[PDB]
Amino acid sequence: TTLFDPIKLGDLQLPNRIIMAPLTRCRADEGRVPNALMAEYYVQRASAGLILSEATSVSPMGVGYPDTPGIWNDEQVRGWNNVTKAVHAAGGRIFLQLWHVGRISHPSYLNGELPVAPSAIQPKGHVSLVRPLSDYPTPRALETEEINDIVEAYRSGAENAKAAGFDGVEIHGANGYLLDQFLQSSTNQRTDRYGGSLENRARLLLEVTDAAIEVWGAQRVGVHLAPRADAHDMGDADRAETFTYVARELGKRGIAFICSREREADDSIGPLIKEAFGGPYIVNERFDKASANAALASGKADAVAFGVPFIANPDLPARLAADAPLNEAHPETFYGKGPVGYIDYPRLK
Ligand SMILES: Cc1cc2nc3c(=O)[nH]c(=O)nc-3n(C[C@H](O)[C@H](O)[C@H](O)COP(=O)(O)O)c2cc1C
Ligand SMILES: Cc1c([N+](=O)[O-])cc([N+](=O)[O-])cc1[N+](=O)[O-]
Repeated sequence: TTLFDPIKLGDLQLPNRIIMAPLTRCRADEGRVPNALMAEYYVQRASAGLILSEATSVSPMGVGYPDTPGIWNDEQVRGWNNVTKAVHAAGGRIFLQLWHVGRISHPSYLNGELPVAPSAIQPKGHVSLVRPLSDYPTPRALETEEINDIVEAYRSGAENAKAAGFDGVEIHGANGYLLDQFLQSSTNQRTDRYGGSLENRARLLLEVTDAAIEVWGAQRVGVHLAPRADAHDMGDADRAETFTYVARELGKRGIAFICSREREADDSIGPLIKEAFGGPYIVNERFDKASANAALASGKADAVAFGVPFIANPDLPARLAADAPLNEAHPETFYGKGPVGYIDYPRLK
């Protein structure tokens, strides 16, 4: 098996195993509405076996960055429908990544309200993008009832993604955002049904997954994880146990795939997660053609997602096939505004 062999995820046939990683780019129209510029960008990248969209918030309280899209209202649905129709016409496939940032936010995005979290524990560091440099606030710990409200926002978001014509949804369970905050012991000190045991810590992620399953069928739902707990001030007392429990429970549900941001190192727990899960495993983080092909050949992965190389190379799959040079990425325009550093990276000539 190589990167260029087709794979099925659930009942969706992909033409290759080169996956476009979910990538926040901050190019939405005011009101967090997907636009034609975004449609152009995704169309350019439609040769990907599957596109995982930029993280897309399921509610106004789940945003923490400027100009990132939502999926909670009809205006946003209409904007996304233009994106998915264009991707499909270009021969591509796309899942919407469902997001809630939890504590990783700032009151300026929330009309002065505090970000919400399982527990009132301030994340270290400064809010990205916000200027002047600001610390994160201490978040407000959610009431039990409010957590059910959040599950409903994910359910509605999943319904809205289906109306918008996506091929599936991926649950953002990674990178220190809301679901990951509940999952890990350092950030969750709750004593209701949503904290205080592994079963309880994983509960929110699984309730959101089950809601998505009702809308989509599990074989059109994926989950994103960050098992090294290395972004946004995370930390868990037994991550081998935590993430394999999640993997087992997701596998019981027959979900389409797990995609983990976890570069290869001796402490990679990906193999434990893959085995517990039993379904297609998508590795990610610092992979190149050679190491991706090596992981496929060794059975450590079923597909490989590429982030930065897809930012800079719309025709990444053709470039990989040809062992062609790759465009250099410009991190100064990963975020920010407009077409420069977004739709102006060239295709092979
Ligand atoms: C600019 C940028 C935006 C990203 N946005 C997201 C995101 O919205 N959701 C997510 O799960 N990961 C996001 N990531 C992480 C990437 O999906 C990926 O895990 C990371 O870039 C490592 O893979 P790579 O070495 O192939 O780039 C982002 C990364 C970058 C650089
Ligand atoms: C490293 C990282 C993030 N971070 O700053 O800790 C955040 C991401 N995100 O989803 O916004 C993604 C990241 N990543 O995969 O490299």
